[PDB]
Amino acid sequence: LPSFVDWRSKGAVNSIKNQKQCGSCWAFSAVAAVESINKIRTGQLISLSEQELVDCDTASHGCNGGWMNNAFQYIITNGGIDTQQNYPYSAVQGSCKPYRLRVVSINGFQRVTRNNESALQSAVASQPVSVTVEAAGAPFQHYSSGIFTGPCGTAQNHGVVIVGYGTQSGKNYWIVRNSWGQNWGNQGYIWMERNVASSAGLCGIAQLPSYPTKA
Repeated sequence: LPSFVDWRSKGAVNSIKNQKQCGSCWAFSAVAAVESINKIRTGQLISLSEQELVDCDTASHGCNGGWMNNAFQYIITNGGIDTQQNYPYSAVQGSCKPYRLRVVSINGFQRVTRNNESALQSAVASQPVSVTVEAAGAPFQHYSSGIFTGPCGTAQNHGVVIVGYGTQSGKNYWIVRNSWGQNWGNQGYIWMERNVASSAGLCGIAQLPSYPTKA
């Protein structure tokens, strides 16, 4: 099991995006994970449409929230998802485009053992993983750089993606991709302490991990 993993260095992670004024974190987290597994399996990194999920996943709640697993289920049932180029992000729920295309598809999704950072590390070593984090706190929102150590709660009020992990001067960390643009955190990313005392993980990051599968 690698001691260091960073999917960004393997060309499997897209440029940072911005969800803006829409409660679509669930869609951004799910899409990022899908974009990555597609690259890992097919060799091509394609930017996919978060907007399609906001408009077409009727099991989710548009800009009022949703869940990454709902998103994976939609992509599977729909037979795929369109590109960002053909179905651009508008940050508001609109009509689900009737003639959208199914460019990238997935075969299913796996739910990682809950509240177990070791199990989560194993999953991240294979591909980026979608997770929830408590991100309403001042410490988290004003994060600029370095390894974030809290404080924060465990509410599942935000969805992000873990794109790597490692250790720096004795401190274990997770590399987390946020969807608040490049002007937030460290060029859009946040390094969060890993292997903390609480089984739920820092800010509850280990509570509900899942990732898409593609044979």
